[PDB]
Amino acid sequence: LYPKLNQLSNSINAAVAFLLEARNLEGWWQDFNFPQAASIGDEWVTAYVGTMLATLPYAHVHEALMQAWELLKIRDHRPTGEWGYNYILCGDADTTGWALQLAAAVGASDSERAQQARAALATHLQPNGGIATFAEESIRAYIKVPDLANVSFQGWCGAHTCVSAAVAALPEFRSRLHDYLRVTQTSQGNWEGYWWSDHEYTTALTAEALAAGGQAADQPSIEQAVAWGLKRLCPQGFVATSKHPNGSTFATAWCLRLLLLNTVDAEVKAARAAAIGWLLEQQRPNGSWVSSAYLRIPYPFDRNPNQFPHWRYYDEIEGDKAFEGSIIFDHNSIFTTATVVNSLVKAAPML
Ligand SMILES: CC(C)=CCC/C(C)=C/CC/C(C)=C/CC/C(C)=C/Cc1cc(C(=O)O)cc(O)c1O
Repeated sequence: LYPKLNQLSNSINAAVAFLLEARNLEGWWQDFNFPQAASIGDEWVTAYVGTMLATLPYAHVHEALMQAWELLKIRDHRPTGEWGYNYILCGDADTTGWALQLAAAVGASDSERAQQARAALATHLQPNGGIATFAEESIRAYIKVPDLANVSFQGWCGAHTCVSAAVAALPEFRSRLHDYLRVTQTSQGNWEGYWWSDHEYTTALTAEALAAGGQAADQPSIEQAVAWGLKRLCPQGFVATSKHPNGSTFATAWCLRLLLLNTVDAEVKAARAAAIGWLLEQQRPNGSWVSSAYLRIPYPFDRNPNQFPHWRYYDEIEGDKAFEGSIIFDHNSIFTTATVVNSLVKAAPML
């Protein structure tokens, strides 16, 4: 089926063109907004989008990633050597983790800044063997809200499965985070993230990290995650959520990445074909995909955001509004598009 492969090419090329044109003056990828507060993310989004595009074999994409890495090196204002949501935010383990994946793609894992950043990641390792997003002193020093002045930050500064999964993509950390990632798997075979509504994100990344480890003992856990991924994907080739009952592009893209970890099962191959089919049909004329990268802001004290039923979408809230207990999305559609195009490139050869 050469027409379906040619459409994947045309779809991927349209998405890459959108992403390259979507960069700002300096050349940053920007997405998400905390209006009249944390403002727009760059360091994080650029680190993620750069890592997503690393799978492309194009020379002009690699040039964009080398510029992305140069822009990150210039962000050297934090004494830890970490990267944050944007300039004004303190360093976090997730951003730093994604920046180190981009570093590896541009052959800069051995660089001074990469070594300093990897060293800083080690401080975020918790007793239970997981990675915490924030150090309490850093995030408290930034936050200047009266309501959250002397509240607990053990939610934001506790070990997170979503961040631990992403950081475990780094070979230096995969072995240390292994045991934490194994015990945090649910009976249904999936994982649950802290900052993300869609479990497919954390499930795909954890399974990929375990797969990269190459340990036979982890294969049953991977196969149980794939089986869960197959249940989540409906016959029409999309992941249905409460928000998007006719399919989330973000969740489906990550589910498609999860299903690449089984390459023998005929039913899994058929599901991937269905997922590619739907994603191709959903792509907008400008090459982007409709924003569905839902980032939630738990209360600083909340360790269990998956047990928080009061989630509201920040932009739909009538009246004066706080970010705590609210969900924000990628308004530029750069985070979503980067996720989808990455999944389509990795999935194309397994048709
Ligand atoms: C971990 C990840 C998925 C990506 C790595 C990048 C991260 C850290 C993504 C998470 C989302 C968060 C919380 C990012 C920091 C920004 C912030 C502390 C937002 C809340 C807030 C701010 C302010 C304020 O700016 O003053 C006032 C608030 O009331 C308020 O809730």
